[PDB]
Amino acid sequence: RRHSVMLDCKLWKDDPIYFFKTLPPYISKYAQRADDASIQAQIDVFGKDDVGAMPGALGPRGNFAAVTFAESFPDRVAMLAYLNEVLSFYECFEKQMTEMLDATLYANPVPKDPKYDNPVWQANYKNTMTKWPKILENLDPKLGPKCVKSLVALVEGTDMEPKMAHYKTMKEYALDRTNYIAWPVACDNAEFGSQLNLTQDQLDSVRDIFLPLWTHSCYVYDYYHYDKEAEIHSTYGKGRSMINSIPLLNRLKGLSVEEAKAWLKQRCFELEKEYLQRKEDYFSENPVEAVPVDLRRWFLSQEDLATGFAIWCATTYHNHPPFGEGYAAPYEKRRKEGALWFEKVTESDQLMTGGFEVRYAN
Repeated sequence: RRHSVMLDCKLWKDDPIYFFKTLPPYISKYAQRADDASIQAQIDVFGKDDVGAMPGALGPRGNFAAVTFAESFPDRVAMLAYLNEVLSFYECFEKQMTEMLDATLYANPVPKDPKYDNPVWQANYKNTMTKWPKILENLDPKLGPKCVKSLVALVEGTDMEPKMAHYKTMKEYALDRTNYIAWPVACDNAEFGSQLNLTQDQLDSVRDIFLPLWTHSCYVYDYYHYDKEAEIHSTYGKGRSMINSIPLLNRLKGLSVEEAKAWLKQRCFELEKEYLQRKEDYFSENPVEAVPVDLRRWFLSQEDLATGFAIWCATTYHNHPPFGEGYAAPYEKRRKEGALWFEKVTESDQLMTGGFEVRYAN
């Protein structure tokens, strides 16, 4: 039973851009805290006069964290919005993050936009990547470290670029792509936000139920991020193979880009149906009234992750115009409402002026 979340407003029902037919997206009651924490992250990296230099988690139909971790406690929803805003800057500060996690990058570095070789932004990123893990591990000493070790395990993970020309099935592609978009971290975040007490055995017991939803999320990300990935690969370097299901679908099935997008959309409808089948089989073998409460909450968290990511990918400034500039209007509207932000990430030991909220407003 949901304790911190509501159904998104019919900004999704029968909308063709939304790749679910049954599952509804949900949003935190504390979405404003999510957006405030994202603004704070933006200032902590770029500075208050360059908010939106790179688009992160914000979106017209809800913050990434506000919809994907909709059932999280308010402090934790702010924490997750901040950290995911900072992680959206990976493709600009890869080196600074590998150095700040003290992790060796065995994959070749992703293409870097030259407009982000700003040493003051790289230093700010290093300071931010020092601060947020201590605040995270202090909010939850048990689940907090899980996220950073999963982040380190992803940074030292397999490289997908040499594999793109050799995948023989979309299934293998997707099983690598989940890691590329850091869904281990997304699921650690979901467990952290709802403060769930789950054993490794329980998570393992339902990993196969949830696999279709993770595959769904990779396909929907590919669908809506292809255009920016194609503009990145058409300008700074083709010596890198594009990591996306769409070129692979061209190679394996002879599909144009439009036909590949249609394939992805229908595949995610099928994947919703498949997850629903697997879930009903699980809950008939283990009836819902006798399943531990935290496992039922975990089902809620996974459905939130999938539906929120789907509605976010179709609308967010991370994949659609006006990209970073879409940050300017909400920012100014929270500035006029009197919300106060730290100008430097070193100014305070806390995430935000109000701790996890903001001061002088809401």
